[PDB]
Amino acid sequence: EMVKTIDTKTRVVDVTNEIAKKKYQAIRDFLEGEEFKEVVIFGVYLWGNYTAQMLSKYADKVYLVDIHEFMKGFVPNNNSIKFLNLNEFKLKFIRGEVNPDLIVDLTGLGGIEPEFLAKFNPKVFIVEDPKGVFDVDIYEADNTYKRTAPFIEKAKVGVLKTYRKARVSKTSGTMTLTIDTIVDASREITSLDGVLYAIPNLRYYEGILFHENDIHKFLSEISQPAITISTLNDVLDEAEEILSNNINLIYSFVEEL
Amino acid sequence: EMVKTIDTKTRVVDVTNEIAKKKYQAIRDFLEGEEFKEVVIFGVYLWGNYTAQMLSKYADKVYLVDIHEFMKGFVPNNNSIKFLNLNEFKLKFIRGEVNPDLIVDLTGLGGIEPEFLAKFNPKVFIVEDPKGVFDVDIYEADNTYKRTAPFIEKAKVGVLKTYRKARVSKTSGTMTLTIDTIVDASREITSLDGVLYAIPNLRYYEGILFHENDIHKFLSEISQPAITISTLNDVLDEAEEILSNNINLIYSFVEEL
Ligand SMILES: C[S@@+](CC[C@H](N)C(=O)[O-])C[C@H]1O[C@@H](n2cnc3c(N)ncnc32)[C@H](O)[C@@H]1O
Ligand SMILES: C[S@@+](CC[C@H](N)C(=O)[O-])C[C@H]1O[C@@H](n2cnc3c(N)ncnc32)[C@H](O)[C@@H]1O
Repeated sequence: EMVKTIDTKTRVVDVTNEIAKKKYQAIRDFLEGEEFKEVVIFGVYLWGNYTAQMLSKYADKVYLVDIHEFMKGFVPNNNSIKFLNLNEFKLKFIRGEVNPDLIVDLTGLGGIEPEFLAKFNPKVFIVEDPKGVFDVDIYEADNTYKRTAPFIEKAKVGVLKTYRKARVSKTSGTMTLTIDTIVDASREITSLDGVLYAIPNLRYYEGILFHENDIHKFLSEISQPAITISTLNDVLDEAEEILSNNINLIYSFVEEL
Repeated sequence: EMVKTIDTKTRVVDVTNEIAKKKYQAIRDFLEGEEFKEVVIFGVYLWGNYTAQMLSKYADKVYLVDIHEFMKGFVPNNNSIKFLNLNEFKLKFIRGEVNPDLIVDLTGLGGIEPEFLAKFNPKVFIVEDPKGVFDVDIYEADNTYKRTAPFIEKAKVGVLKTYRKARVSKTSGTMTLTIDTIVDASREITSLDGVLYAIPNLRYYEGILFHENDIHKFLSEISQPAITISTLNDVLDEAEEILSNNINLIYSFVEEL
């Protein structure tokens, strides 16, 4: 065998997990261990469940809310965490059964409405900025700072921003950042001695999830090795190093307003 | 909704076809319309069949030879081309039933042996140089000019070289160039206004072929749209233009020895 085949040990989901950890780490630095009575998180995809699981140790009650009911499949069936679809959450709110002191909005572009958010009175409000590199259309579609507006000078307000250092990503979306990370890594790996080519093992996940509601297929596909390499040399370690370096190019922080 | 999903009309196979056409055009310019009694082409993947069908108009007999029998699946039922595995071809040689005046070697790295080639006496010999940008391991593994050595100054000898302008590719392989073209295109498409991300729809085709022998799955996978785009705006025309521009970076020519 002169030509070999090497799959990275790092999977697509490992990349998404690492990015999710950086994002929550930014939140943890922002909150500084403050405890809450009731947390509401909007948006399960893609790192809403992780956020809920982590904040649950600092909160008596945690609600994870999504406009799509099928997203419940991503929420395991026991913990301080309660999943609700948006309509269920609105109903309980009207009944005065929820009154969160921490609200986290992860819905991004075309997500939750400022009008709805304005009905609440949290101690702390965090919204994830979906924007990435400068882009006229994306900037126009974004209304992040209209979501923060009702809480300014009334609550502790933070805007979560995630970017790639000296690299281009169009959004701060976990999967988008994952895609760009893996694609970039495949290009750098290609340059390694003896490598013939490197394939980024990505699929169109939002068609699978939001148009077929097939979570298990989604989970199966992201469990694939991030990159498959055709090479004359064992470059596995070097490939893992490139993936790790690209992951660490990702920088997440919370801007306080 | 706000976010759209757009597939390119160009499929993966369309890219490979374009590259195959550029490669053959270089061969056709080299051959200058010379006609032959018997053509032997080594290596069907990925553009051996196309070469065979085109040369069939200029030859009384065309043999397409591969070390792998399952490669026969790439040779359609509606042509004059004759497939032989290497052992069958060798057997015909021993019986004195083959004596090609044109030999085309497309096997690339670790391919056909110079010793075996030296057994023949063609009028014209063409070898595809598998190399791309300089790579110490690939350069060492290549023995293109030891394959030409027995035919120098006795026959018309050409070395087919295929490269990417202002880009790095490690080999001249049709699929390799296809992979690099589509990945590069997806990155450039990503930069367009309103585009959120772009996925290159590539698979690990050599696992499907050499280790599942599933040509139908391969053909099915390459018939997929080259790139899937998540975007706020309809950028289909611009995406096809970018894909076309990247394809046109590929340049093929035959160096006469
Ligand atoms: C586009 S994803 C955002 C991804 C996330 N910001 C990240 O970086 O990984 C939006 C998620 O929030 C949910 N969502 C969208 N609109 C919502 C709304 N109005 N209220 C609650 N959830 C919503 C969607 O179902 C989807 O799961
Ligand atoms: C790596 S591919 C070459 C791809 C081609 N040069 C291109 O650019 O598309 C090699 C092909 O030649 C065949 N092959 C490899 N060794 C061979 C040999 N010794 N004799 C005949 N065919 C061979 C393989 O089955 C495979 O189909």
